[PDB]
Amino acid sequence: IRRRYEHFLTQHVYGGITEQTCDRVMRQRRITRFPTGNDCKEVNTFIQANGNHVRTVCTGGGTRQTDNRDLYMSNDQFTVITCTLRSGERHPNCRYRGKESSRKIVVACEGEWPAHYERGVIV
Ligand SMILES: [Cl-]
Ligand SMILES: [Cl-]
Repeated sequence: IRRRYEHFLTQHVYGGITEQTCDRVMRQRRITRFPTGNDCKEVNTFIQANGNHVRTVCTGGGTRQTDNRDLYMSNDQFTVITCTLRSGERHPNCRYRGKESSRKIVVACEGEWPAHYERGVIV
């Protein structure tokens, strides 16, 4: 729960993300394909915002789907950067291309806490 929130922050929340800096952050945060081991995650999206800001999607700043009652779509647009694996199979060799877009974000909320990045939608 608190560990699920912290996992979500690690995987999906980085205010300093750019299209050209996927590789450093994916490596440093050790973001992987599976819950254990060393494998490069194929696709990973960072929301370009702070954690407390992203949390608000679960406490009034989002719309239940629903669809799936655990999923909330943000009312505001967020900038996201999607990092897609270009080469490498294991850290420290994971190389990504990054792509910025502006989207409403859809997060799974476990009560007041974001737990999963479901997707980002446009308009
Ligand atoms: Cl993702
Ligand atoms: Cl490798």
